[PDB]
Parts: sequence; structure tokens; C-alpha cells
Amino acid sequence: NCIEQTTEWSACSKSCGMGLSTRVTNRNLQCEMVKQTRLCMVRPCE
Amino acid sequence: NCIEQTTEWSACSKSCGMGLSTRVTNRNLQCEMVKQTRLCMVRPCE
Ligand SMILES: [Cl-]
Ligand SMILES: [Cl-]
Ligand SMILES: [Cl-]
Ligand SMILES: [Cl-]
Ligand SMILES: [Cl-]
Ligand SMILES: [Cl-]
Ligand code: NA
Ligand code: NA
Ligand code: NA
Repeated sequence: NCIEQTTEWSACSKSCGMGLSTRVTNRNLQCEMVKQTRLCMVRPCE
Repeated sequence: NCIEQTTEWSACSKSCGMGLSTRVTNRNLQCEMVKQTRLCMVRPCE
């Protein structure tokens, strides 16, 4: 069967500049785990 | 010297189910080309 699984969006992968925030989810018709990523920036690098 | 460049979102990497669509952009403080990715679904699979 299918049991829903979605993680929280991660902290930004980099402490300065552009990094990624990542989660995983099976919220799709095949109920398979996939990754999602979004750009993030905590602060600019000096 | 920075010339803005953002490509078109690509066709979905898979013909059914969850695939990925990608583009590249330098819209960031370093003016560096970075990839962006998004889940896509053309149609459900069998
Ligand atoms: Cl569930
Ligand atoms: Cl979250
Ligand atoms: Cl993004
Ligand atoms: Cl586009
Ligand atoms: Cl996505
Ligand atoms: Cl599907
Ligand atoms: Na749940
Ligand atoms: Na959850
Ligand atoms: Na992404």
C-alpha cells in the first residue's frame, strides 16, 4: 500500500551564498520517494 | 562584467510519471550560472 512520507525542508546547505534546501516526498501517483530542491541564501558571502 | 542569462525550462526528463525540468540562470549576487530543477509530470504511467 501507500503511506504518505514527506520530510521538512532542510536548512540551507551553505552558510553563505546560494545553497539548496532539500526534502523528500512520495506525494505522487506512483507513491515513490522523490527529491525536491530549492535555492536558498542565509547571507551573501563577503 | 555580468550579462543576465536565464535559459528556458527544459522538457520533462520522463515521458510519464514524475520527471525533472531544468534551467540555468546567473540571477544571483556572484553572477554565476546555477541550475534550477522542478518536478514535472507529462502524464501518469501505467
Ligand atoms: Cl498515510
Ligand atoms: Cl517544511
Ligand atoms: Cl530553485
Ligand atoms: Cl521558460
Ligand atoms: Cl520541485
Ligand atoms: Cl504516474
Ligand atoms: Na502523513
Ligand atoms: Na511529514
Ligand atoms: Na530543484
